[PDB]
Amino acid sequence: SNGLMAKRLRRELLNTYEQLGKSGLPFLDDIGKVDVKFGLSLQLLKSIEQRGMGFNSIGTFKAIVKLSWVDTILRWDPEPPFDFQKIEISPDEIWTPDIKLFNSVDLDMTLDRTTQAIVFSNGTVLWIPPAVLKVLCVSQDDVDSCHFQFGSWVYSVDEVDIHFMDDKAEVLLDFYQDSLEILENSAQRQEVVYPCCESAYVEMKYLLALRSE
Amino acid sequence: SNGLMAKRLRRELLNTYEQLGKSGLPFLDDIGKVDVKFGLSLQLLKSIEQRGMGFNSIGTFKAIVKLSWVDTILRWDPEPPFDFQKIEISPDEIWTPDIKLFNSVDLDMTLDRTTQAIVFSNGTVLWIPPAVLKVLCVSQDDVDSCHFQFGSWVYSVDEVDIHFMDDKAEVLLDFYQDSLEILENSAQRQEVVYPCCESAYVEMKYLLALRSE
Amino acid sequence: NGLMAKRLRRELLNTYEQLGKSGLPFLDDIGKVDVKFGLSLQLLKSIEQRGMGFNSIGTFKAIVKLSWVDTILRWDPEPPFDFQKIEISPDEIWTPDIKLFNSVDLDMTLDRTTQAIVFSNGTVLWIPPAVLKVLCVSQDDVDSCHFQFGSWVYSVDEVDIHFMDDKAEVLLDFYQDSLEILENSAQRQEVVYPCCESAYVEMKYLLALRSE
Amino acid sequence: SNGLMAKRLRRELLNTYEQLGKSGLPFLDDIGKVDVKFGLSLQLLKSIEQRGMGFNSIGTFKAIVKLSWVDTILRWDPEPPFDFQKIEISPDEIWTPDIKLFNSVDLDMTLDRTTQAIVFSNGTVLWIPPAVLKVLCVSQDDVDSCHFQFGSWVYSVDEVDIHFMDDKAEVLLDFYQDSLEILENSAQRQEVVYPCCESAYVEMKYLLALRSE
Amino acid sequence: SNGLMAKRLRRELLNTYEQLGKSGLPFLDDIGKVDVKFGLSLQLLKSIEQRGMGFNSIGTFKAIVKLSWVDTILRWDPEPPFDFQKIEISPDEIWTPDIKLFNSVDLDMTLDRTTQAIVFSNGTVLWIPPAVLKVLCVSQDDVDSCHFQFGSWVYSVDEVDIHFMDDKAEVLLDFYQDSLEILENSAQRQEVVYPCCESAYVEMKYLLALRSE
Ligand SMILES: *[C@@H]1O[C@H](CO)[C@@H](O[C@@H]2O[C@H](CO)[C@@H](O[C@@H]3O[C@H](CO)[C@@H](O)[C@H](O[C@H]4O[C@H](CO)[C@@H](O)[C@H](O)[C@@H]4O)[C@@H]3O)[C@H](O)[C@H]2NC(C)=O)[C@H](O)[C@H]1NC(C)=O
Ligand SMILES: *[C@@H]1O[C@H](CO)[C@@H](O[C@@H]2O[C@H](CO)[C@@H](O[C@@H]3O[C@H](CO)[C@@H](O)[C@H](O[C@H]4O[C@H](CO)[C@@H](O)[C@H](O)[C@@H]4O)[C@@H]3O)[C@H](O)[C@H]2NC(C)=O)[C@H](O)[C@H]1NC(C)=O
Ligand SMILES: *[C@@H]1O[C@H](CO)[C@@H](O[C@@H]2O[C@H](CO)[C@@H](O[C@@H]3O[C@H](CO)[C@@H](O)[C@H](O[C@H]4O[C@H](CO)[C@@H](O)[C@H](O)[C@@H]4O)[C@@H]3O)[C@H](O)[C@H]2NC(C)=O)[C@H](O)[C@H]1NC(C)=O
Ligand SMILES: *[C@@H]1O[C@H](CO)[C@@H](O[C@@H]2O[C@H](CO)[C@@H](O[C@@H]3O[C@H](CO)[C@@H](O)[C@H](O[C@H]4O[C@H](CO)[C@@H](O)[C@H](O)[C@@H]4O)[C@@H]3O)[C@H](O)[C@H]2NC(C)=O)[C@H](O)[C@H]1NC(C)=O
Ligand SMILES: *[C@@H]1O[C@H](CO)[C@@H](O[C@@H]2O[C@H](CO)[C@@H](O)[C@H](O)[C@H]2NC(C)=O)[C@H](O)[C@H]1NC(C)=O
Ligand SMILES: CN1[C@@H](CC(=O)c2ccccc2)CCC[C@H]1C[C@H](O)c1ccccc1
Ligand SMILES: CN1[C@@H](CC(=O)c2ccccc2)CCC[C@H]1C[C@H](O)c1ccccc1
Ligand SMILES: CN1[C@@H](CC(=O)c2ccccc2)CCC[C@H]1C[C@H](O)c1ccccc1
Ligand SMILES: CN1[C@@H](CC(=O)c2ccccc2)CCC[C@H]1C[C@H](O)c1ccccc1
Ligand SMILES: CN1[C@@H](CC(=O)c2ccccc2)CCC[C@H]1C[C@H](O)c1ccccc1
Repeated sequence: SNGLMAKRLRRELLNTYEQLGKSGLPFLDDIGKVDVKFGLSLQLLKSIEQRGMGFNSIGTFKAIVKLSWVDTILRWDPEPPFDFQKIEISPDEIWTPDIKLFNSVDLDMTLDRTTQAIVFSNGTVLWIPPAVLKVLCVSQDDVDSCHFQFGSWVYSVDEVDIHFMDDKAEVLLDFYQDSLEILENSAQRQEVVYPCCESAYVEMKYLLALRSE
Repeated sequence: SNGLMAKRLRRELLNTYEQLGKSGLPFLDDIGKVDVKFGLSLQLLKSIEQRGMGFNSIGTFKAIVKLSWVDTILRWDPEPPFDFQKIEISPDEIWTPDIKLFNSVDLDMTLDRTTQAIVFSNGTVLWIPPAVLKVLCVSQDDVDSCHFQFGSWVYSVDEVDIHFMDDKAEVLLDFYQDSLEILENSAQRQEVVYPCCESAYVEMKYLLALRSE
Repeated sequence: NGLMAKRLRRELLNTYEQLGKSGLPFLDDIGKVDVKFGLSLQLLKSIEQRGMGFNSIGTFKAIVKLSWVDTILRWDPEPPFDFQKIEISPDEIWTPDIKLFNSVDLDMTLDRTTQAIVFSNGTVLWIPPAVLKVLCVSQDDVDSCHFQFGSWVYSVDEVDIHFMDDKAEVLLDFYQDSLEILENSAQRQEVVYPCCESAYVEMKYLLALRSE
Repeated sequence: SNGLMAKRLRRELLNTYEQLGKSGLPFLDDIGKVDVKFGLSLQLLKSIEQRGMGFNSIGTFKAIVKLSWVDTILRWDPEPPFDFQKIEISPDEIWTPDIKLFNSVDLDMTLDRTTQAIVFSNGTVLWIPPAVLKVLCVSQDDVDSCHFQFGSWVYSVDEVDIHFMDDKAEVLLDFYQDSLEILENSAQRQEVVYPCCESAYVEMKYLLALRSE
Repeated sequence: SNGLMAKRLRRELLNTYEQLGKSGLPFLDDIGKVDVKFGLSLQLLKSIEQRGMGFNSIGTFKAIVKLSWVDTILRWDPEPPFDFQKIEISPDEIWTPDIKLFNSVDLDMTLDRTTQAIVFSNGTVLWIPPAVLKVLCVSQDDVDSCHFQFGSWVYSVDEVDIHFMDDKAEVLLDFYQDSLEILENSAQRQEVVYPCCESAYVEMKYLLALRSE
């Protein structure tokens, strides 16, 4: 259709978020559970720097994080004059899951939020930003072992669920471009109880071990 | 019970802040005293780096800070159509305590202010952001000793009070993930008078000592 | 007239202010944008060995050249709007989401304060300074580095990319360094990614430098 | 007398700044001379790093800067319902002196501009932000000697004057927490003519010498 | 004569820029040529670091850049009640020359854009921001040789012209505070043709050589 109508479609969809704010689960009727599909694709190691004279180190990684979830506020009927299958939207203009790298040595991993998300007419959002992750590794016997723990900061399992995208319970290596040998690569979804709260939080925990250089 | 109603509730609660601004103690009626509950949870040590050739060092820590206080502006009756016991709100849309790390070697500790706070119907706010803390430690005889001093920057004890969350006067280790041995761990609340002002300011002072690597 | 120029800009940008900058730059039928892309190397900031292995982080200063057609920004160049071109800030218009895929950081950085020039026919030419950081191979006194550029979310049906002036190599028009260039080639390829059926256009540059 | 009236007071005072902007000397009526009271309190040294192999070094300091001046735009009569002796305001919502660290090795010192200023009913503003200062020091014979030159960037002495807070011509040690021996500590106010301008500029020049570690 | 009237004048001057935007040469009638006077004042060297094991180095400098030009939009008759001969204005609220350091090893030199410009009633603007400049130098034979190339990014000589301030074709030493011996100091204004464009661009090229430490 018209490129005009595509922009108008975006503005109409975003009007709700502009008027009501981006905070809160993406439901206007019965509040349901958001199931977020999550993938972590490793590209390369930036650095691994021993901490002091001990066996630990700070591992800084370049990755691409993949996230998808359904936002019912962003649905539209794909017929004229809005006969579009999808539209691109800035992630800072919509609700996004507050999934953080809990064990970051910094505040959190950093995502490139200038990267656009794509929303399909059925409300499915797919957002695949580049990411920098910094964690505390153990460096022993020429092996560097690092873990990554992801979960929603404030939403428990009855509010935000998380599952591995495409059921792939592993660091994805589709974009891997480094020379380092991968020695261990596994991941687990677990529901973990925190002191704050009655309901468990979903943790996606990845274990990655690389041969030291 | 509707998601729409939760979003409208938030907008109604935040209208006061939007109209009149976030600045000023969080009271509709006679300005009283905010009682902040404060907790510090150590996750890990990013780095400890000797300053020059002396016995001092810059210690950089990853922690989670727990903050709770009452905002009487954010109160509502949990009855239909606003039958919600709590809601999530961005901390940058409401008043938050100006609690700073006084002895930071930088301007202040940094908190992840993208982290959402939860507000309960009685106005209780609970906000638990990740934090990075950089302080000057003493590194002597296989021990690294660091202190952390927290307090409201501008509000005296008659305006903002602070007490240890759950009355635990210590660094909390519920999220501790590092391999360092903790040799000392204590904290104390004191009211301190400074040259600027007649009224005292509340200081939460934590002392932490770790076995060196 | 100066006033007419500012008003022309405001008229042209009114669409973007009202509808937003997102979405392919078409007002009528949505076609394909064809971005012309150029990379001009100015200098190496640093190349730092990673650990004790044969890789290094290479940090480069370059100038990126981008041109495309935005049909929303067209005007008839007749009085009082008798202007062949105007200057516009890149953050006021759509710009292609071309990223350095293999950056060791989130992305390359471009100086987005640099103004773009838009001609009356809607052609935008924007030539920002850039800093690029990639993982190189440093072995046998040769530092080998690659750069992969492409639209992040738009496939070849939406955003295509071709070398500016058909020159499939790092441009040396602004080269101001002492390092000897041992290899300098580039390729346009359409690559299929896991996410999507339609291929994505990758501009891949190979650069090798004599080590210092 | 209530929290709502305090915010309405703030909104009324700030209306002038919102409608007309923060630029310009802070006078409601005739433009007079601002007299800034200035204090510098050294907390600690973050680092001192030799430059090359010479006698100079980059000294990076954590300090607290104290600033007071009068803003006649922000005056009110403390009579009910605006019976407040003071209110807190963000420094980015009002005029603040453009006092910069002239000899910074970076663009300028950095101040924590999230810290609130306090404005009293007579228009006196007191703002005491933490600060990070980085200057070029001389490091010779076991002594590190550093200087700090502060002054308004664009306002001459007939527009913005500066004097030492409490008339103390020295680096204040009220907040000093470091283990370094202070060997020299002095300050002097002088009026200095720069080539740009007929009228002189007020320079607050502090000299600090510390024993090397 | 009064503080509120000075703000009203600024608001009226800036109205054009707020309504029409800051982009485009500062003319409302016939579009002419802007003549920028440019001065570079070296204060000190932050660092000079050898690149690898070769003969080049990264030189990081603190300077003050002096810029003057005429903005015919910001003119006014200095008569009551706008009897002000100059006003201070934020450089982010008016057109400024897009003069960049072409050979910066970073994206560009950085200027402190919080620093106010002063506009005189005849439209002459004078803006003198602190600056940090990072360039690639040659370090050989105990001499560090560095060059600085400045010019407007998008405007050719027909649109923006540049000349040395006070006719001095050299790095100005009016603010020089460093101990380094300056062995070479010269500068040249040249019209350089670029591949993009028919009209030439004005380059101000400075040559500076220092004795190594
Ligand atoms: C406003 O609403 C909020 C949320 O509903 C509410 O906060 C909650 O209060 C309960 C009960 O006071 C807290 O439960 C406590 O948790 C801690 C740690 O788990 C315990 O130490 C407490 O133990 C009790 O027994 C102690 C000794 O006998 C007593 O000294 C103490 O007072 C306790 O009764 C207790 O289990 C809970 O932590 C919060 N929950 C949250 C999420 O905030 C608050 O009470 C309401 N405020 C008002 C003013 O009504
Ligand atoms: C929108 O309008 C703009 C402005 O008019 C327009 O930009 C112009 O494009 C033309 C044509 O591409 C440019 O003219 C050419 O520049 C190239 C430089 O590489 C020359 O090679 C061309 O010379 C010819 O002869 C060459 C061999 O000797 C041939 O290889 C070539 O095919 C040419 O026939 C020719 O001079 C012109 O420089 C710009 N103008 C400006 C001001 O930048 C743009 O093309 C329009 N956009 C679209 C999509 O049409
Ligand atoms: C505008 O309002 C401000 C804020 O109220 C006001 O500044 C304050 O002035 C008071 C009174 O001068 C100051 O309070 C004094 O501080 C000194 C030093 O600490 C004390 O010595 C004083 O105590 C007494 O003893 C003195 C000597 O014996 C007596 O001379 C005096 O009368 C006292 O009995 C006293 O507490 C206060 O420090 C400042 N506060 C600030 C933040 O500036 C200012 O004066 C007002 N300006 C105008 C023009 O009215
Ligand atoms: C637009 O207005 C601005 C601001 O007023 C104006 O710039 C200023 O011009 C004045 C006066 O022309 C300059 O002041 C002079 O500077 C020089 C060198 O420092 C001195 O020689 C001058 O001293 C006097 O004595 C001279 C004989 O020795 C006389 O010939 C001379 O007239 C003087 O009486 C005098 O101090 C000043 O440098 C600038 N200031 C700035 C910030 O630019 C500008 O000229 C006006 N533009 C136009 C086109 O009218
Ligand atoms: C929402 O719509 C999208 C687009 O149709 C659905 O995703 C595509 O589904 C097809 C058929 O299974 C797959 O081959 C594609 O891989 C999907 N496209 C993309 C871009 O991923 C999506 O499944 C729908 N969501 C729901 C919840 O039904
Ligand atoms: C549990 N959550 C926070 C919860 C909160 O802020 C909160 C909860 C309830 C009310 C107010 C605030 C507290 C701090 C820890 C954090 C953990 C993260 O979920 C998480 C869970 C599982 C894997 C990775 C990350
Ligand atoms: C006391 N406070 C500031 C007070 C102020 O800005 C202020 C006060 C009154 C008026 C105007 C400004 C001045 C600088 C020190 C700071 C200290 C912090 O409170 C604090 C106290 C205890 C532990 C941690 C932090
Ligand atoms: C393929 N693209 C993203 C596509 C996407 O986000 C997306 C697509 C469809 C829906 C939602 C999101 C996924 C992550 C990889 C990225 C790669 C980049 O294009 C690219 C291609 C070629 C050279 C350089 C860069
Ligand atoms: C003098 N001032 C600037 C003045 C200006 O921008 C200016 C003035 C008038 C018109 C246009 C610009 C020029 C550059 C130096 C700077 C110095 C600072 O004041 C200062 C003075 C004393 C101690 C510390 C700092
Ligand atoms: C020439 N200029 C840019 C011109 C442009 O963006 C442009 C021009 C015309 C249309 C669209 C974009 C291209 C990249 C190089 C740059 C150089 C700078 O002028 C300059 C010249 C002399 C000294 C310092 C700086």
